[PDB]
Amino acid sequence: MFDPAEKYKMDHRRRGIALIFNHERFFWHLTLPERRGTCADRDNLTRRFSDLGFEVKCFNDLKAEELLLKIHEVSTVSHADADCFVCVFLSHGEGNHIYAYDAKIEIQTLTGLFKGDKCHSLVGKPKIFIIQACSVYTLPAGADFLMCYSVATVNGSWYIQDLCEMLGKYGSSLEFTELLTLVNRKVDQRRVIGKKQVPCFASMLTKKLHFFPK
Amino acid sequence: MFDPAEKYKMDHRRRGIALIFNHERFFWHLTLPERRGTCADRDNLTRRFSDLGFEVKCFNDLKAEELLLKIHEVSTVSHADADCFVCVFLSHGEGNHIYAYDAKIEIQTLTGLFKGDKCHSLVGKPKIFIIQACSVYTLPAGADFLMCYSVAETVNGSWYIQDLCEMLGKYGSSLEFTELLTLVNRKVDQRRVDSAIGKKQVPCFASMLTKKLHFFPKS
Repeated sequence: MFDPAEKYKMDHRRRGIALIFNHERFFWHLTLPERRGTCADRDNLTRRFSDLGFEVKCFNDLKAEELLLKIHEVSTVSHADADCFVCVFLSHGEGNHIYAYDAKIEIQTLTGLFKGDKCHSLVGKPKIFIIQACSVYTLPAGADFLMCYSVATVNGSWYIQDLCEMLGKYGSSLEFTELLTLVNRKVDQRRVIGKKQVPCFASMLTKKLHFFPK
Repeated sequence: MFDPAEKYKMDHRRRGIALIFNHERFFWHLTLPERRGTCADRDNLTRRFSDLGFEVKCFNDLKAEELLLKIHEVSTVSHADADCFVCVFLSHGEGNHIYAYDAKIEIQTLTGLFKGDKCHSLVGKPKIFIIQACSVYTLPAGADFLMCYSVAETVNGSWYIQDLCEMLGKYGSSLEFTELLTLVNRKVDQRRVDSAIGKKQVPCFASMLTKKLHFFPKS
């Protein structure tokens, strides 16, 4: 017995936490340019994920310690009565690293916290990570992981604007990878096509993912 | 005007070439173990992609030169009357490298040949690469690229290919391709009974696709 149309069980009490790390300015000695319009991206995502029923928790220009303290805190909270988990990073990113205010951090250090072993209450539930960071990327940490990459302007970046537009229009009906595929096309249209690098998503998901209204 | 249900145009004369590089034995001084049952995987994929209408071209234990000559040859052929392109690598793989018989080759060197600039007759058409090679992977080369990874952790073949081919045989001619690939992720996840599932690394796919992809029978 095997069902091709089988969806994730999305009928828990809460949808889950939408965690957002927004980085605009950086420690001087890192020599990293200010990221104009990330607050626009952050507000845009908050809006969209809230209408999808997420509990959006925002954090601005956190230092490496404070960031690590918060994700671990979130990973050790009970998600038993939650559908899924969403984490977003809006910063600079070199290779397999994301940048905090003062230093860089390996992505798999962050995503590894939500693996089946460490985060039991999220086993079998979608774990979505969105990485908006300027050809390398780190492979999803395990089953039911979904990595979304921007693969990189005062109103925000193309990826987030186009993601949020689709999230706002189709988020509560379409299958999530369908919607993400649509973003790939929207960003491809900006080139005024289908010749250069667009946004990307790596899926270790095992079922269909929908965000039908609760 | 924007269509969420829009599919790739899959009504060209031919489906396209399914290119398979099967590596079983390796040059001695590479110190790489023989890959038992890759010929089983190779035969399995040939079977499946043929029923899907692909022109399957197989190459066994090719050396770095011969491999590079063939992919370039395939990339410079006209795909104007083709739906899409499929390339499969069955070998050992360290980081962003795949192994030929004698040496390793960067994946993006291979996939870069089918980018919009170099391969004009495949612009806007799906370019599917399947990598069966023992957490790093190289990002898809551009729009309409789809990378499929085994993420390996057995004489009839490997779990990934068996499970992929089973799904290809059962749902290949009807389901959307990423749907089907998602199903493979679940099938490989079930294998862990030696028990709790959905805890460890499963197979993966990175999609730069821009439309829905179906392999409906050509009539």
